[PDB]
Amino acid sequence: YEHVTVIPNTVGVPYKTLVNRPGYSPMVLEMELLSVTLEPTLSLDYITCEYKTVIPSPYVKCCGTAECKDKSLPDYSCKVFTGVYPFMWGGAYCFCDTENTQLSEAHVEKSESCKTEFASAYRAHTASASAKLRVLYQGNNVTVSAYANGDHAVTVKDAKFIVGPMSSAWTPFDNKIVVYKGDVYNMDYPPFGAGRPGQFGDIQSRTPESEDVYANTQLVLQRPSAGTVHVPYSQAPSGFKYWLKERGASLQHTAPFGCQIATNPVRAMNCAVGNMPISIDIPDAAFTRVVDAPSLTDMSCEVPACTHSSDFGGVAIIKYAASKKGKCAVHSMTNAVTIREAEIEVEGNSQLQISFSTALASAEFRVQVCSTQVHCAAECHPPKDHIVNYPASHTTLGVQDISVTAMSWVQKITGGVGLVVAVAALILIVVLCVSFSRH
Amino acid sequence: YEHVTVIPNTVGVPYKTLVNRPGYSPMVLEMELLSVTLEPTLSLDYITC
Ligand SMILES: *[C@H]1O[C@H](CO[C@@H]2O[C@@H](C)[C@@H](O)[C@@H](O)[C@@H]2O)[C@@H](O[C@@H]2O[C@H](CO)[C@@H](O[C@@H]3O[C@H](CO)[C@@H](O)[C@H](O)[C@@H]3O)[C@H](O)[C@H]2NC(C)=O)[C@H](O)[C@H]1NC(C)=O
Repeated sequence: YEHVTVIPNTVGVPYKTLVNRPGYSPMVLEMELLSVTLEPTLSLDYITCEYKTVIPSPYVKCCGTAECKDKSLPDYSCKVFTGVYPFMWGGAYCFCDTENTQLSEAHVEKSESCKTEFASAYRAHTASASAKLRVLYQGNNVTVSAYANGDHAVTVKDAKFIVGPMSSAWTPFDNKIVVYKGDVYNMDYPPFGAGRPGQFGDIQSRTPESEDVYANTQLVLQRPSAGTVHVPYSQAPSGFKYWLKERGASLQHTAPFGCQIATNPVRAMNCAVGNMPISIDIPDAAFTRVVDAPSLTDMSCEVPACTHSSDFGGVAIIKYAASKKGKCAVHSMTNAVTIREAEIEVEGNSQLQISFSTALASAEFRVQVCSTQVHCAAECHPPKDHIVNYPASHTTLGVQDISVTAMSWVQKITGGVGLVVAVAALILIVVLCVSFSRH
Repeated sequence: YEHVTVIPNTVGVPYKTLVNRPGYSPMVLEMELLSVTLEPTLSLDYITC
């Protein structure tokens, strides 16, 4: 028997689905998502890291003039400064006083740290969805790990589980992401080869080990101070270091829908988005015939207490007369009320206790136990606590669900006015009919 | 659960208050004043003898 149901993509919240195969006793499966992972396919555009500026010992050409040469190094700059009169600890370096030039050159290289400290600029593509589901089957809860793509069926305990596709293609990751370590950021990083000084991407390489380096640091060489051999320059500070200080919050802290973000691989986990279709192939051996199953009669329901606490704050006691010893599935006939127990044991004439959770001030629901339905009703109180550390076990209330006492007041007032109108309408109709008749 | 009730200041007479907390069986507490003391703050003016 192939059973197809849809559950919310909320993780850590169990949902009950009723399996109804005609001729067989109803069965209830409890399914809970333990983990949902969206893993984007990534393509690396480039690596951003701190740059180092390399400045070879300056060449001082004494009693003559130096010349520049053009090199292909990533951000090479070279200039000749005339009129230099450098001194060393032991005195003047050059014999000539004015016929002396200094050849200063510099270039930018990726630092030695770029193999460890770097940020990777990735392009994100359609994610592969995966999920871990806990299913309570035949009284035994089995963990199923499968891809949420409507394919890649996984069979456990001779039952085939197909999960997905996801009802939503939403992902916390944009087309362009940057990964530093455990922190993933959504930013429109610049094109490769088009980085800007002082900003993220000022120095770029395709891979950490690549020798192909782009750099735009505005490395302008300046004239040395008199009497010295130092090589001054004006260069924008690494945009990587600036970025590290100005990163802001990562997606782990900013993502919508409570998504958890992790790296290695990049993952979005437990996003409360949309829902997940599930199809279960249940073997015939898993079903008990209606004639073989216990049958209940003379059922009645009472509710000693109810609080709409969102934590199974209601308890119902149901009296029954069982035809024989055995087990019965239990299912709520309304979304308004969620019952914690999926199955109970029934023995002769006795009573069963089940817990339930509802948002309703007045709990009006029907409970089906192995094909026999009993109507339950209760007045539910509000909780005293304002805040809890767990998601509601029940669904939303809606406008259609109002307390019985309030409903009575609404009908009394509505009927009161409606009756006055009906009377006034009748009076006018009678007068019009009489006025019409007379001529 | 905070329960607020009021009893007479009469001493030696037990009073019963019902603590009705929905979801739990009703609890009844019996309270009796054994002693009530009003101790005035005094400032000595003088001694007569
Ligand atoms: C199969 O397992 C599920 C889930 O239980 C979780 O996973 C297990 C492998 C263990 O690691 C558990 O520790 C873990 O919670 C069972 O459902 C859950 O069972 C636990 C108890 O094992 C319930 O928690 C208890 O709740 C009572 C309430 O009064 C507390 O007093 C206890 O201290 C404890 O917290 C938990 O509520 C329940 N889940 C739900 C939604 O009710 C499941 O019963 C089990 N099935 C079988 C056949 O083993």
